Amino acid sequence: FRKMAFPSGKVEGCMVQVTCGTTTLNGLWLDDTVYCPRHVICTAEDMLNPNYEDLLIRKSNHSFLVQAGNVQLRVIGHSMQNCLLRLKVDTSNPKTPKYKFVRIQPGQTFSVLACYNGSPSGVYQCAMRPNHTIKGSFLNGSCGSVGFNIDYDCVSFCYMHHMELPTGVHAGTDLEGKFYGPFVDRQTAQAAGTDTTITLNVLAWLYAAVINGDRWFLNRFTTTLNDFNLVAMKYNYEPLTQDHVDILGPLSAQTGIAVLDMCAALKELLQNGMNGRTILGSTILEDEFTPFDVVRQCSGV
Amino acid sequence: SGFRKMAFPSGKVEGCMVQVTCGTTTLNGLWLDDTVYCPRHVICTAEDMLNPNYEDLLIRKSNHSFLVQAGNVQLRVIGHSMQNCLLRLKVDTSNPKTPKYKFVRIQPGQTFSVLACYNGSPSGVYQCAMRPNHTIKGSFLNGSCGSVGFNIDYDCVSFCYMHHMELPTGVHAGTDLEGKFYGPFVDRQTAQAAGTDTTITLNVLAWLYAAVINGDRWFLNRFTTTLNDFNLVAMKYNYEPLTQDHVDILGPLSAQTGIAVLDMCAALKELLQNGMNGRTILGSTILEDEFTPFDVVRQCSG
Repeated sequence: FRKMAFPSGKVEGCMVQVTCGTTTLNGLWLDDTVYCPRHVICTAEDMLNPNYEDLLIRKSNHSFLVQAGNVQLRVIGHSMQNCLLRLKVDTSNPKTPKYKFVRIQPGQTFSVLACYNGSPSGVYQCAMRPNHTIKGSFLNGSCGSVGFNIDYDCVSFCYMHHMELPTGVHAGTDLEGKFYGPFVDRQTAQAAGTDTTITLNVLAWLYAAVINGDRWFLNRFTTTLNDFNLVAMKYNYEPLTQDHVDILGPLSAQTGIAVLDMCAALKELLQNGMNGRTILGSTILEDEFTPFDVVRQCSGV
Repeated sequence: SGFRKMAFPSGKVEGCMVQVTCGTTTLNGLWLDDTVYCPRHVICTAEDMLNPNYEDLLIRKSNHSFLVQAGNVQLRVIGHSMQNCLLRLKVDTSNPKTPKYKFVRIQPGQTFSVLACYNGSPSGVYQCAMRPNHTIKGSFLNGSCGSVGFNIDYDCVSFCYMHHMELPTGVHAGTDLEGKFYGPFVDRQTAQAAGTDTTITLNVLAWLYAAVINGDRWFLNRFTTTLNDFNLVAMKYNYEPLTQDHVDILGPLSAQTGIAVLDMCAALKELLQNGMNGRTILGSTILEDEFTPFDVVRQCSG
């Protein structure tokens, strides 16, 4: 059961390279606006304690060079929106797909189109961690790469990369320039807090297993929500809330397995392990597939 | 930082996918310039698939027998022909989204990206490796007949695989873009034994190098080994024999890291003999074999 990324073409046609002085990163070109991390105007030293409004004042439209493939896009306006720099260009992107900007919740997944200087390099699937960071792969020059989900013909952009954290983990913002987590675009001592396993997703994944005929772990018992959390939280799992139970409703109905009964199976797996067995071919409980990813991938259409 | 299984951006291939229908059978086709490529078994009903004679089946069709659609728009077929296990359909219009491309046949162990499609529409992309036994793992190849596998070098798409069959016993089988099957499989719905599979040693060693350039290093040790002695151990764990050619391939990664290939083989030998003791590497609890040395150099350098 592979984790798949969404087809990246629609986002590929929106990536450009933005350069301010000696700094270069990626930008997202939708209609006549290019969005990129505001720190593109910062040098490393400015990162110590930047006065963005002040730094942006000393910049003019000509301060930004925007390249779309072999084409230089003329910048005719700039401004800041939270942690994002917005650059108006004289040409509306002919490849602009139907889109939306959305702020994702911890635990939810999305695809990331890793780019290097405006040029798409690879695509992978990942999840927003409960601690608000993402475990990804961003080499030199990937800042500005974006995360997204596609629904039908609509691209829902939900993430833009800004920083690498001491852990080698990453931090960034939604497309309104608002950081996920307490993080900030400047050099501070900030670090990711302890993370937990995304219980909602592990349960989703166990439903996926059952849907695919791998069900040796099911049992004849059930559990109270509170009794489940009492055990699971001991194994560093996120507490399961009533809202999470409701979110698993469709999967519960499709399989005829009440959520608390699936919780009893999970409790047993955590307390007794798998005993050499595997689930969906895995020897480990997967936590980066959401209930929606399962429905999407098992109900295809 | 971080290390993820990464697929190539799929847009260049998305712009080439179409739907091909014959009678009541529909699957995906690849449209480049004025030609559409698809599995020849598009001409077969499920019953034909029990023991088809493609010659016989094909001579019974005409250009009008094929309905190809790009989205909801029909592309008129003006010619057809069979090339090994592929059906080639000439259409009256050219695909302006055709990228610079090449058709290549890869060797077992190599990786590529597959754009899973259904009825000619892009569904998802994933990275995989051609197993030593020529099958490919991925419950996701189900119903995606005609979906293709590829790698991208700069602006050039190197197509290397077309999905054809679901192998009763799991895994899927397919062909290169010349219509030649990978493996001892055939274009027919019969039980076909998939040879024994092995772990791709060359790739595991590349992945351990990845862990080292990424700061993992607990698995290293002070020993070394001869290639010969390494194989005597690895081959007991169902690992592919390692050759000097494979060791030479690891040279660059060895140069980076400053860890000799055979010393890394010595680390692996220990890993196979004493398991990982609950510890992890690059976040995984098992030795990963679907990243080639090239993949590693690509994701770890630039």
